[PDB]
Amino acid sequence: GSSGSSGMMEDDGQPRTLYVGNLSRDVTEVLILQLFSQIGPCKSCKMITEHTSNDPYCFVEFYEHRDAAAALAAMNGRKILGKEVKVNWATTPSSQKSGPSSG
Repeated sequence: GSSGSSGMMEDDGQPRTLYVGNLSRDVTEVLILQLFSQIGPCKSCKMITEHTSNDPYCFVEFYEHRDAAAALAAMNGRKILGKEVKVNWATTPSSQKSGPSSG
């Protein structure tokens, strides 16, 4: 019911996966884990280079949300190998409940 009141937040499942894009052809799975490791523990990293047209991309999963968020912002548009890498929250359709906002 569209109204103006204090928002609410329920416990569903904090995100622990981030999408890394704009990675240099020199960047590797081990390299990423090294930089991200400095911030927090990395559960697993999968570098995908299926798309050649555009720069490659890799996924970084952390043990906790605090680490993923910290590494995400720290790595978010960070300079690596002379190439700025973009890091954002890897969203998934898994979730059923959907309710965007309006601006």
